[PDB]
Amino acid sequence: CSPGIWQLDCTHLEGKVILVAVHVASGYIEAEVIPAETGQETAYFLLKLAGRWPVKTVHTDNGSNFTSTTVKAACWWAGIKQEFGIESMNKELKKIIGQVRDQAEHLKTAVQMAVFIHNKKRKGGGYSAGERIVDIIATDIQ
Amino acid sequence: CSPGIWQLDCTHLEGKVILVAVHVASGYIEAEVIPAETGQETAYFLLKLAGRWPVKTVHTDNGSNFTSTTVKAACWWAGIKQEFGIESMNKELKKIIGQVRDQAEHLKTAVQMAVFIHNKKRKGGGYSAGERIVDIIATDIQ
Ligand SMILES: Cc1nc2ccccc2c(-c2ccc3c(c2)CCCO3)c1[C@H](OC(C)(C)C)C(=O)O
Ligand SMILES: Cc1nc2ccccc2c(-c2ccc3c(c2)CCCO3)c1[C@H](OC(C)(C)C)C(=O)O
Repeated sequence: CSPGIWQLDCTHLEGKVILVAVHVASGYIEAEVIPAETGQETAYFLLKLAGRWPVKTVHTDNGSNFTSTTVKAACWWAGIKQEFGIESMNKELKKIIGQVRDQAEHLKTAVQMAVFIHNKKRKGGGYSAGERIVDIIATDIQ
Repeated sequence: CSPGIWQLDCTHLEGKVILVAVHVASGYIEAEVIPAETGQETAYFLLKLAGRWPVKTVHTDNGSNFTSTTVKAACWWAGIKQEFGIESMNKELKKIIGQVRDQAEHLKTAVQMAVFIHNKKRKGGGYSAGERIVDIIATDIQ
């Protein structure tokens, strides 16, 4: 799968909104709890994501997520295109969030604990998602 | 320089607070505009950072940044130690922020544009910071 492809969705938990990005090739995730499910929050999240990784295309399971002018501006500026030509991790990450939830006060804190647990887990049968993304991208540079 | 070492500081711009993390070995940056210069914001930022990269030690130019129990809890949970045994990028990133500032409404938007510009720049004399971090970490896995 192309190293430049990401998937972005929002899930809902405890009346809050979790924006989840998945690097499709590796299974690596990054997430944030956002104060509203809005184009502006999506646009801002995409700018951060694009500054870190070489983001070429983004897919989502809710196409209307990407109609706002604010999202279109962020994909224009960062040189991102929509991927139409294509988990849920939102289940497995939700599973981890449930497992750690009582260990933190704020949902956002549990989310980041779950991201960390997910990305560091050896998928032995055996590198972790965090190891795979770095390998996939580094290899693609060369 | 060790691949696990990061530097974290806050700068101030327009009465807001910018938390800046630098991966010392590569020059890669990540940043966020935070609503207050507080231990809780620092702790939360460290949890996100640690879920993405293999963070072993963190340095800062203001040691009192790391005294709060909330920061100590985040370094405990994520397995991070303080680096005492050690730019400013906060100048060069501030320079880029100034260069793009009028192109965005919100300071936070300009910050992320400046992060993106910084990380993608070929340092030809020639890989970018974003390319170096991924190479440094991938190589260290192997
Ligand atoms: C509100 C809060 N108050 C505290 C008071 C004293 C000590 C720790 C905390 C923590 C905390 C910090 C790191 C951490 C975990 C919890 C749980 C394990 C991972 O590391 C939080 C957390 O909130 C912030 C992260 C925003 C500070 C939380 O939601 O519980
Ligand atoms: C508030 C705001 N309103 C808009 C209305 C219409 C079109 C775009 C925007 C943008 C925007 C989006 C992406 C982007 C840039 C600006 C500037 C170039 C990089 O990409 C913003 C920005 O704010 C958010 C990012 C939170 C939406 C901003 O601060 O200007």
